[PDB]
Amino acid sequence: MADKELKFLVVDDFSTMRRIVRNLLKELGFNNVEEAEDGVDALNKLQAGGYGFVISDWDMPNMDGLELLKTIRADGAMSALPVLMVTAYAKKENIIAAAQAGASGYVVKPFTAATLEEKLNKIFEKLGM
Ligand SMILES: [Mn+2]
Repeated sequence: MADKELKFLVVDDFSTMRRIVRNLLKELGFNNVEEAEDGVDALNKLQAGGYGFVISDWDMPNMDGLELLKTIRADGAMSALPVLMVTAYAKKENIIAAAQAGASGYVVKPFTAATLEEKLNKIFEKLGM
């Protein structure tokens, strides 16, 4: 995947968390990044079009990560959009629920740039990108 201009949507209800992920993406060479504060805000941005990757926190108010993921997967236009779920604590049940709903990957924060880069690269490879 050589498109460093792949457009990311970073979804988290904590501004600091969104800024962390944006800064790690910047470090890796991904500068085309937008932010959303919950699942509905995210869906509104996604319908504007152009997005290539979603990094979403699991626990958000109003519409959480799992529901956002399900909505994306049920959307004809965005059904195959890569979605990487972020959580503070890995739980078997959550990982399985996310997988059943079509998550592309799942990562525990806090994470480093190297860790994020590995998650991304493994998803690109899994998806044939
Ligand atoms: Mn949260």
